Amino acid sequence: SMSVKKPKRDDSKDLALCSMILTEMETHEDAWPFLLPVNLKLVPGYKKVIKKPMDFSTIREKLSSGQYPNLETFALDVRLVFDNCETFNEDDSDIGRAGHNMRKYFEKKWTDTFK
Ligand SMILES: CC(=O)N1CCN(c2ccc(O)cc2)CC1
Repeated sequence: SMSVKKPKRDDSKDLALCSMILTEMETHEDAWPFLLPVNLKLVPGYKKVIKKPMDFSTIREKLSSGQYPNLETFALDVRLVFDNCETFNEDDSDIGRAGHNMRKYFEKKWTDTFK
């Protein structure tokens, strides 16, 4: 509260560390469904069903231009990629399995880097 500060966690390297994690996810062999925005004109259902599309290239642009206020907003967008993937794809499909694999991959890098 006013004039009562909790001790300050060091956040000076967050930007660099999120960029590294993003690079590792970009180069994972199962990243291909998530590298670019889904083509809303060519994929039936997607525009109407998925209220907030997100993909790795859009995350990269936002990180490179100061559009994440902090750590957690970056993590919310990464998770959104995988939450959208589960909404639109069967668990037993290549894309569905790619999604589950990439989420598991991210969450371990996230824990090891920050927790
Ligand atoms: C990431 C994701 O959920 N998808 C769903 C469907 N997909 C697709 C693309 C082209 C096409 O002709 C038919 C399906 C794009 C990726």
